Amino acid sequence: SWHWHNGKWHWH
Amino acid sequence: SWHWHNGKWHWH
Ligand SMILES: [Cu+2]
Ligand SMILES: [Cu+2]
Ligand code: NA
Ligand code: NA
Ligand code: NA
Ligand code: NA
Repeated sequence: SWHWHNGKWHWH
Repeated sequence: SWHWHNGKWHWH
């Protein structure tokens, strides 16, 4: 099924 | 550095 992925701040 | 990941619709 569909899965919403929230936006997020990703530390590189 | 910081990296903004947009939210998205992910098809499983
Ligand atoms: Cu997903
Ligand atoms: Cu990232
Ligand atoms: Na979802
Ligand atoms: Na995921
Ligand atoms: Na960015
Ligand atoms: Na990524």
